[PDB]
Amino acid sequence: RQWALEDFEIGRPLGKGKFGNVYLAREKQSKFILALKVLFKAQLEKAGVEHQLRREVEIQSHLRHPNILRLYGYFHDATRVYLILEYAPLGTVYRELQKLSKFDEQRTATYITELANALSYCHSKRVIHRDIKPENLLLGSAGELKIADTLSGTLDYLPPEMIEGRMHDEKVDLWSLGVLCYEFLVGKPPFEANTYQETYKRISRVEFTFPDFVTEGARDLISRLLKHNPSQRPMLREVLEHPWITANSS
Ligand SMILES: COCCOc1ccc(Nc2ncc(Cl)c(NC3CC3)n2)cc1
Repeated sequence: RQWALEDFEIGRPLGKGKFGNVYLAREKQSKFILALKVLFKAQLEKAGVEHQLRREVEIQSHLRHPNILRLYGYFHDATRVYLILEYAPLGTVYRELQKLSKFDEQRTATYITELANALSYCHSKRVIHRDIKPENLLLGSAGELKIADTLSGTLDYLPPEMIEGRMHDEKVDLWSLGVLCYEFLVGKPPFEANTYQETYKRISRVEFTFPDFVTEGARDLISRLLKHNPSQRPMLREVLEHPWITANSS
């Protein structure tokens, strides 16, 4: 079964995004509340992402999980493309991260625990994320996490394998998991530069430092999650189980 724009009431705008926007919405028959993404053809077919759209849509469509934002369906109108998403009633993780300095140890750890379950499961559907970052980590009405998937974007997030030219198997997500578990605890991603240029130089060689206020326990996890050669990085089992993790993961 498919859908149409008239089926929904286009309420208030949630985020003034990239390819268009995302709005609050409700299906009339069902009275079901959700988020709706209006993005134009004339937008994606004008950087080239025309195919790579309908691509990851289905990649997502068959997928279901509690720390993964569901897609409920999709469709197109006169001009544009529409994405019928889960609604995450507590906004972006970013929204929270800015409004606070950083996250307290307990909170960070639970956000990582959840991101494991969701990737550990996601690694068994033969799907990898590249750029999972907190512009798109959302919170459910119970306050817990929900992933919502030379010039490109900031790359504080992509591993050295994604920019040296090397191969990128399924242990990408461990890099990202470290980078984030850092950001959550420190305030900035650990490869912040004001030029793309150092950022590149600083990732390839793994160049970062920890403020005083970081437990040796965190530095321990982060350190062994941020390794140049993907080989030496743990399976996501070792992670969920890691000492510092399960000490304060609510
Ligand atoms: C003081 O600021 C008020 C907070 O405003 C909110 C913004 C966003 C949500 N949740 C939300 N749910 C689902 C999606 Cl798909 C989505 N998309 C995000 C925009 C990319 N955002 C809730 C509240």
